[PDB]
Amino acid sequence: SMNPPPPETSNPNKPKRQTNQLQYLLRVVLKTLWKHQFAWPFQQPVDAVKLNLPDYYKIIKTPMDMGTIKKRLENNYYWNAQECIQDFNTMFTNCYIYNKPGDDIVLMAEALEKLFLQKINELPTEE
Ligand SMILES: Cc1[nH]c(-c2cc(N)ccc2Cl)c2c1C(=O)CC=CC2
Repeated sequence: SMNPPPPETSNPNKPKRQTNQLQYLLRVVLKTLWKHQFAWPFQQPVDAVKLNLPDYYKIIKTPMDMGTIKKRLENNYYWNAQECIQDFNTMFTNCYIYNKPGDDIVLMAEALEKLFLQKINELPTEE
């Protein structure tokens, strides 16, 4: 029923790069999803204590959220864009795994994911 420590957003021994694809993931994908009307449940880790969801982290073992993604992009945490894409996809998957189908929270995840796929469809060419 307690909250776990959040996902790591800084690892100085982890090699990093500043690429046009990673810049796109911040300037376009993260910003588009962040300003969305349905973004707010995904802007920070699930607070299982205040939400009284004691089984959330019993079930969700790779928690992920756009607050964590944002910090990772700002801290230049990633080596490539696929890592960051995987974080987004894990956050959507967590929501679909934990919640019942037809829940409003699932509809919010779906709306954000639709936009996500639209932006990733036009990921720029490297270099
Ligand atoms: C992704 C998510 N965000 C949130 C959420 C997270 C914070 N921190 C605040 C308010 C909400 Cl709705 C939830 C969820 C769930 O999946 C579980 C159902 C409701 C809680």
